Amino acid sequence: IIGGEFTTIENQPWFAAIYRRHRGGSVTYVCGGSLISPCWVISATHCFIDYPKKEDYIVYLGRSRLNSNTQGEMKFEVENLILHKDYSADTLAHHNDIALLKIRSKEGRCAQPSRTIQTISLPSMYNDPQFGTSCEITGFGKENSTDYLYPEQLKMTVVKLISHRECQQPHYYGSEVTTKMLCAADPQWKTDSCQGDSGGPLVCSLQGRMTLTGIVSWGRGCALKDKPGVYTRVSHFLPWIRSHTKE
Repeated sequence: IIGGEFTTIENQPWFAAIYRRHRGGSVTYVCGGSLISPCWVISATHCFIDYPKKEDYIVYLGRSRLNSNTQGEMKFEVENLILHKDYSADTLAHHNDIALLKIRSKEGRCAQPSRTIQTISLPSMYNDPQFGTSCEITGFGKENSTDYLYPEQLKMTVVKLISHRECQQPHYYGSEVTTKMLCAADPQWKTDSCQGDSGGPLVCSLQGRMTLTGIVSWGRGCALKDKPGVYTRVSHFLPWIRSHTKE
């Protein structure tokens, strides 16, 4: 997250921290994710497409810090890694960038709700906030494009939803952005998500209720003028989510 303010996992109880195991013992941060139910973590396919290997992943819930423990955090293994079969990556755009991680503790349990671990509501069929609505994004992504390391503390910022018409303008993204995607940036281009934030949540208050409206997917640079962050439009993938989460 470029700019924005440092936060805790009490303010973003649905945020999951996904890490990948390595040969030797080194664990590195992969992507963010969201807890949509106690045995499911949504996230983006581009995060795992190169290493489809569920045993290599570790998911943390209730964790505020990158490389250190948080009282009340819970560690989970990945029981099932579901990637979207129609996923593809173009010059900049990532299509059908959505994934599901069935989680389970070493005891075989799923997440246990607490003040630091809570689920986020999914949207209704084709029901998104009006364009111009303020929404929040959270993540352990880069603070600056020139950084090679990620911040140690979780961050968050507020961005505004941008219409498909504006985002489809030539100076923006043109025809690269589709209706299955959502743009969203700061009117001053000062804050935005960045590398490392992928898979994280784009949360919008929809009728008094926190809803998971988008998933951090792609963008040209970070906080660049006329180059909004692009998110996977969650409301357009409800049938896919429901079918893979049943049994």
